[PDB]
Amino acid sequence: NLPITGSMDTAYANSTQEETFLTSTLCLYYPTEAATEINDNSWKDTLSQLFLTKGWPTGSVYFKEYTDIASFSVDPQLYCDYNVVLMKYDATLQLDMSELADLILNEWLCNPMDITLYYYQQTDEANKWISMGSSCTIKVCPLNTQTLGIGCLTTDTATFEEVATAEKLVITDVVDGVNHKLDVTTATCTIRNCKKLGPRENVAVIQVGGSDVLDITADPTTAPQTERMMRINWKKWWQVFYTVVDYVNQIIQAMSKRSRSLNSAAFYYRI
Amino acid sequence: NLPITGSMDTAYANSTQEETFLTSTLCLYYPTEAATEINDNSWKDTLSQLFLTKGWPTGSVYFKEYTDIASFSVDPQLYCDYNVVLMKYDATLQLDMSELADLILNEWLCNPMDITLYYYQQTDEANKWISMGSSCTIKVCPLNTQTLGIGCLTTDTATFEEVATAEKLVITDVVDGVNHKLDVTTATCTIRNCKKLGPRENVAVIQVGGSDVLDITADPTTAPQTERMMRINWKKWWQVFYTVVDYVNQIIQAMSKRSRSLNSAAFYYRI
Amino acid sequence: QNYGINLPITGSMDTAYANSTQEETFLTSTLCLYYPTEAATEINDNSWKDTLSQLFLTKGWPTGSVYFKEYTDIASFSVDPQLYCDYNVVLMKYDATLQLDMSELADLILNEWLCNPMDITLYYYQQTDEANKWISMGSSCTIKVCPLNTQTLGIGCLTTDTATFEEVATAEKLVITDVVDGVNHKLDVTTATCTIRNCKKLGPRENVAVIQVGGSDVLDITADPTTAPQTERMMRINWKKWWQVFYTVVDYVNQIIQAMSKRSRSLNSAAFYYRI
Amino acid sequence: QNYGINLPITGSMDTAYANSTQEETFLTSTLCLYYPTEAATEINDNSWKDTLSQLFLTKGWPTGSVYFKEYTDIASFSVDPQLYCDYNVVLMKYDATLQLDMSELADLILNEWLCNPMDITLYYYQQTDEANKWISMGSSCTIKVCPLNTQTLGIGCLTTDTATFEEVATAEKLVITDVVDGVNHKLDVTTATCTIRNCKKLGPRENVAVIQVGGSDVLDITADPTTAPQTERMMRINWKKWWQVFYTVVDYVNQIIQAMSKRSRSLNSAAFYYRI
Ligand SMILES: *[C@@H]1O[C@H](CO)[C@@H](O)[C@H](O)[C@H]1NC(C)=O
Ligand SMILES: *[C@@H]1O[C@H](CO)[C@@H](O)[C@H](O)[C@H]1NC(C)=O
Ligand SMILES: *[C@@H]1O[C@H](CO)[C@@H](O)[C@H](O)[C@H]1NC(C)=O
Ligand SMILES: *[C@@H]1O[C@H](CO)[C@@H](O)[C@H](O)[C@H]1NC(C)=O
Ligand SMILES: [Ca+2]
Ligand SMILES: [Ca+2]
Ligand SMILES: [Ca+2]
Ligand SMILES: [Ca+2]
Ligand SMILES: [Ca+2]
Ligand SMILES: [Ca+2]
Ligand SMILES: [Ca+2]
Ligand SMILES: [Ca+2]
Ligand SMILES: [Ca+2]
Ligand SMILES: [Ca+2]
Ligand SMILES: [Ca+2]
Ligand SMILES: [Ca+2]
Ligand SMILES: [Ca+2]
Ligand SMILES: [Ca+2]
Ligand SMILES: [Ca+2]
Ligand SMILES: [Ca+2]
Repeated sequence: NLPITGSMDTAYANSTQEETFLTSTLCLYYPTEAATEINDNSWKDTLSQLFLTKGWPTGSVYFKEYTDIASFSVDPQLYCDYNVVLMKYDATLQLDMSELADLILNEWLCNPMDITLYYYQQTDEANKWISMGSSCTIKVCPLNTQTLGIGCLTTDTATFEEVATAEKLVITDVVDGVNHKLDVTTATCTIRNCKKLGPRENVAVIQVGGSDVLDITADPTTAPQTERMMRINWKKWWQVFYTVVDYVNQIIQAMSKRSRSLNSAAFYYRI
Repeated sequence: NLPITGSMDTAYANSTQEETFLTSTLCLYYPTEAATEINDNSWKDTLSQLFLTKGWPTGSVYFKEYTDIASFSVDPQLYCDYNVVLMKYDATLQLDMSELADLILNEWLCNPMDITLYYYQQTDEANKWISMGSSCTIKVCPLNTQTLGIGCLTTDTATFEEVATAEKLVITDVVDGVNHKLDVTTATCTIRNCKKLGPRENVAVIQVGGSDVLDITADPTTAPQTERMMRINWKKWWQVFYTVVDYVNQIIQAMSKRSRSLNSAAFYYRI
Repeated sequence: QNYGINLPITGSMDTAYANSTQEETFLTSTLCLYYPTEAATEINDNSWKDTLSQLFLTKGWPTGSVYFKEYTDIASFSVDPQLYCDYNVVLMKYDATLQLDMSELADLILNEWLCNPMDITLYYYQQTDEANKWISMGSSCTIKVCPLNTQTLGIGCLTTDTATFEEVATAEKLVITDVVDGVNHKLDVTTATCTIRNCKKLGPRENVAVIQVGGSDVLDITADPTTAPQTERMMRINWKKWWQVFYTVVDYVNQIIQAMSKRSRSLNSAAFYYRI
Repeated sequence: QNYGINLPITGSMDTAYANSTQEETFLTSTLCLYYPTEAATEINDNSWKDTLSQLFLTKGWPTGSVYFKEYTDIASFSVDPQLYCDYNVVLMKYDATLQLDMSELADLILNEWLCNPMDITLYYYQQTDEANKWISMGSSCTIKVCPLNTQTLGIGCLTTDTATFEEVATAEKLVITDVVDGVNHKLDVTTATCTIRNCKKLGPRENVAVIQVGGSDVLDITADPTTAPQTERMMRINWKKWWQVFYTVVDYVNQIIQAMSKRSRSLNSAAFYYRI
């Protein structure tokens, strides 16, 4: 990172939309019920040809399927340069979907949390505990300077306070500056101490149906809808995919290249 | 592609090896027999830890396994920024080793061929026909200027001249300027008309045991033996992997980034 | 010398060349020929060494300067090879199945080494630099290594269970183990059957020339995968009979020793310098 | 850096004296004690080596720097001794019946020897100068010699008949033969149980000291009758208990090392002269 000096009289360059469409890849994540309703084995080819009409080279649009929001929330691996997640809306899962967005619309720096030997705390409002697995049931016992527990006994987990049960993904936020003993099913869950660095610009979430319920910020005073959080009413999935294809330029305009240099181990679908 | 003007007094920068390892990744391709002899369920983990001692961050080194040279030759996909292929030497598979090395050490620009409709010819010395699949059998019938076979009958394919039998990968080089009718088992193998653009500088091949027998150029008058074609003597595979880990600095020094802009969206690892 | 080793030597680029010292070199030097037992078997003669001495005399050597050290095979000769003469010419026989052993022997005798004892039963060992290796030789040498970590715990192997260690050498007369540098390794070796030393490669030998009889260029005297230097002291010939090989060696001894340099023979005959 | 050349070194007669290097020498060097088995039996303590190491530590030697090597007796030790430490001290018990054997042992280890092979079958051998000797080692060395004349016929001997050869060694573990220089000799040696080498005495071996435990001064490391030099590395002590001997060795180790110098042939400056 170096200072960048620019002249306000500089001329705008031509549109780079065609070049980025040519040199980038698009990943679409949709629920399995979409494929079920569409009921066509060649719909991937059809959408690829339509995207080609929109400018994307054949083979650069990758279609990925997930069973549901809860299943997809277990270590979501976003591959392409541009990722669009068609997330079905369920009034009962408002938190979970929000968490999923909170997981994929932001960059997270995470380190392992070996709870069974160590005591942990959250240093600042950017710190959270992200737990992912088949079943994440997390109980918390706040502690104090004398190392005793408040309304909890370290020797009896039954007295721990319940913050998660049977979760595929959950973001736990506790009071900062306080040590907590943790009890999570390590067999079916992995908990990580994470810091949200900032927005993840290459991931857009399109909520299919419902209303604006997403809250990607733990602060109760903010519920910001960024340009990467779209929301479309629906009755047929074919119309949903047609509107995704037709307004692909608008969707990618709302997104930007990831720009982060990572330390992780994930594959990517790039050109 | 613009001219670059440089001064012969510009100060050398510091070593980029540390940041290169922290920002790049290493795919190591080994045969199945290597894992069989190692006889450990966690040799990947210890090799990754040793690589970390050598500088690479955890999860950056990828370990891919192939049954043998023939099977690996069937459309090999190279994922990491730096690819090292440990190829065992067999005195009876020199041409197959050479063809694999040619395919993965050079950059190729390929287009499909329709052998059942049109006749084909090779324009210049860089033009070849690469056929790969489960079983490639290619027979050729050179035609004269009256589109009539020479020493072959266009109607009868039994008179055709056999250039490949049951191969999994074969690079066919015929006389340039002559139209050839091709009889290829398209049901089990695909043939593509390709041009050699240049070297793939991100792929190194380490020949385990044997002699210098590789020939990555069809010209009889050249056997280059470039700096990306190493050879070692061995008795045990653990020694081979320890040598690869210890001298990974030299291996990566012998390689450079791919530098080619691709029109194809494939699966890669990139940190 | 020592007190003037770090002193410059200045030469003028017009100093007249001295005459040939080849004749005076042969009259004050000793030549050692190392050949396999099968060479003597195929020759099938008892006075052949005397005839070779007389032929070398025809080539300018005094009687008493050429010596012939027979060795059974490469593997046995690889156990503490001893270099006796001013000039050593080792006739190695090529076998496709013993490429690594040939390379290890050439590495041992074509280079200077500085070795120290390794009491592998008490301490763990590292390899500090790319010039550091572990050279082990004996009747039979099986080496098992367990890399440790910063906490001194084995990686991929239990520090207490040798069965989990990693095999890098099985029943070796000679083996040069190269491990990842900077990592502590617990070792277990058949100490009864072989000795293992921590060795450092100082540089070439310059008085040992290895002639490979038959085969292709397969020797690799450097552990670095991206280098296979073919120095002027590692020669290769094609053969159908051993008398022709010996006649070639005698007739081109001028060329063979022009490719070697005197002053490199150590007081000891060992292929390595040793410090305890 | 300039290894093959002897460059003069100039020094001013008034520069300074650097500080004592004894402490650093003891910290970065290794000491080896060679003693007879009967010493160990008389001491009759299992942990005595540990006690001696502790006592040396009191004198500034880091633990593990001092080594103790056992040898059965003078004759057995004389068979190809291998002194590998930086500093070597050999406690040699005096036997009035083994005066020449002790002299030969000391001459072998207190001097520097450059040895070439000898093939008694092929060649007849001369000794060129006063520094040329024939050193033979083995389980049993029996050397008989027939001096020839200018016509290659024996003098007081027949080359074909070894029974007439003049015996100069019988069942020796080590023997240094000195014969008349400039005379070709035919040698009969028990090659099965003995190897003979044509050796040149280059000079003193600085880093080897011999402490004679017992009788008067009898060692003669010089083949010349007119001189029997007693160098500062040839110590002599009167004894009644081996514990007393070892305590004397430990207490005066400063003086013992002061009487010795780093082996000139074993440090980098010796590179491309003979060894390292
Ligand atoms: C930009 O668009 C204009 C308008 O057609 C065209 O003339 C020009 O070549 C394009 N490229 C650049 C680099 O300005
Ligand atoms: C480069 O290395 C030098 C010396 O190793 C050091 O002073 C300097 O800070 C390093 N970084 C840069 C950017 O020059
Ligand atoms: C060197 O060779 C030349 C010509 O063969 C001869 O005249 C001369 O005496 C020789 N010796 C020396 C010391 O130059
Ligand atoms: C040498 O000895 C003197 C006097 O004891 C001391 O002051 C000095 O630090 C020592 N070291 C050097 C390098 O002179
Ligand atoms: Ca949840
Ligand atoms: Ca409670
Ligand atoms: Ca908090
Ligand atoms: Ca909020
Ligand atoms: Ca093939
Ligand atoms: Ca035909
Ligand atoms: Ca062609
Ligand atoms: Ca070629
Ligand atoms: Ca070997
Ligand atoms: Ca293991
Ligand atoms: Ca190493
Ligand atoms: Ca090499
Ligand atoms: Ca007689
Ligand atoms: Ca004797
Ligand atoms: Ca004499
Ligand atoms: Ca004397």
